Amino acid sequence: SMLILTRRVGETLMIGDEVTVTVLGVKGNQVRIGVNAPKEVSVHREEIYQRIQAEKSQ
Amino acid sequence: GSMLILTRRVGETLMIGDEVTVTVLGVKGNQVRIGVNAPKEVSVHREEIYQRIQAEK
Repeated sequence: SMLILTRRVGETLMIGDEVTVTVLGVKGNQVRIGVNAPKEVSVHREEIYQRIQAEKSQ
Repeated sequence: GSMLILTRRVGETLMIGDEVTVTVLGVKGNQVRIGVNAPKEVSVHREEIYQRIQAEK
């Protein structure tokens, strides 16, 4: 299920025990986001993530 | 930990690990509507709310 909420610029969301996702700013329909996560946790834009999955399948 | 700064337009998504996704659902002024997909056992908290909970022990 998808958790849907609101975050204003400057506000943060905590995922799990070590990850944070912060809205750093908004420009039209563009959102500048800051993700802080432990070294072991990878963070990728979806377009990159998809290619990674496709290449891990070989 | 490390910091990653990126841009996501409404409708775009980012992945954290292999089980979590964050999607920008909309923008109204300075507020952003966000959709988060995570496994049942992964807590999702608004930082300012979690801090209050922590404070009240």
